[PDB]
Amino acid sequence: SNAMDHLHRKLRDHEAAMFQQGYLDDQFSQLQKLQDDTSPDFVIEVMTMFFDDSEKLLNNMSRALEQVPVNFKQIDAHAHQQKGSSASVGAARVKNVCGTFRNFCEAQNLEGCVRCLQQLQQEYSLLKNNLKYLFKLQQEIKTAGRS
Repeated sequence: SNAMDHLHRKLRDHEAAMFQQGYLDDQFSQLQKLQDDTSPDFVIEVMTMFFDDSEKLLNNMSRALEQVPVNFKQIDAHAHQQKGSSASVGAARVKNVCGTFRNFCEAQNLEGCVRCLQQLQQEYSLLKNNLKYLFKLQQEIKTAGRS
């Protein structure tokens, strides 16, 4: 069988690396679990929804930080929303960066908030690029199957 072929090995290795390095946590595993009416595209469908919401949110946060004066209460609300969205998909490193904003928002510290946003954007991009690779490999395996 092809169970041990290069695509299968790469997929298992890459996903395991994502967990070991903290990109993903068990909520992602919950999305991926075998079910009797959903397939693997379920996780892809969910993640596309998450990516679209997250990119809008991050753009809103960026713009917010450029306003004079800065509305720290809004920044904090955005960070909280992104935290829960990240938790819904098992994006562990992204979620944990989101939790760093509150402290700076309550202090009205803008340079802290900027640092937090830079980390958030970095972490989001790392997650998205690594997940896109996961999904590329899954798709290639599906193609090999057919059928």
